Amino acid sequence: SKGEELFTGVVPILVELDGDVNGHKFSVSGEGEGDATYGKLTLKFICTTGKLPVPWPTLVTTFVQCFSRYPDHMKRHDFFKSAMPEGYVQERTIFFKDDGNYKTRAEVKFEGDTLVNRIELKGIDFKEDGNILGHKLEYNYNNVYIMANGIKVNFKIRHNIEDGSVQLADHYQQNTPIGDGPVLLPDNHYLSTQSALSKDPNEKRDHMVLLEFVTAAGI
Repeated sequence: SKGEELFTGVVPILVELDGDVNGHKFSVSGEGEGDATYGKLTLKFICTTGKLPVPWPTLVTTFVQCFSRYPDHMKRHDFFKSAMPEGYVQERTIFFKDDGNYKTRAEVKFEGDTLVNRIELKGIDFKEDGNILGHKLEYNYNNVYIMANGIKVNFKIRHNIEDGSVQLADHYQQNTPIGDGPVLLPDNHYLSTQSALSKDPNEKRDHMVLLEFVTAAGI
């Protein structure tokens, strides 16, 4: 694919999000780089408006699956890179069990040699004293199913609650190409991810450091 050659080396990434959750408005800027040869992402996000009004882990999936490692034998199934450089639209609803939902709209595309993820997030029906607005989620993280001029993606995330329980986040996702060029429509398969969240000990702003590795599988 067209797109694939754009990802054979290290690519700079920018993430810009504007959010409103139950009327709590916020913005986040992220920077880092991706190396799809290793399925590797390294990013730092900063809440530029002050304190983030939701837990950082709940925004990880919102904050560039074009950096997934597709094994050679699965190359023909990589939608994400095939849409580049003109990019794709990514929309989700994320349903937090017994709490509210996020709806997101994003565009991911190249701006010059940099891969950019621009997002608008809207959250409604959260509980004031629930796990999200009450900041009861641990600062940690624990398959992503893809089907077929775009893709549909579905998966569950389990966020750890500070009492030892879990807060389920059911994800429903759709992606479509922004340009006219042909894209690769995949056979059913999944992505296997692992994420690690940390803090920069010299950073005083509200922030998250994210290290992720993602590999496509299932074929």
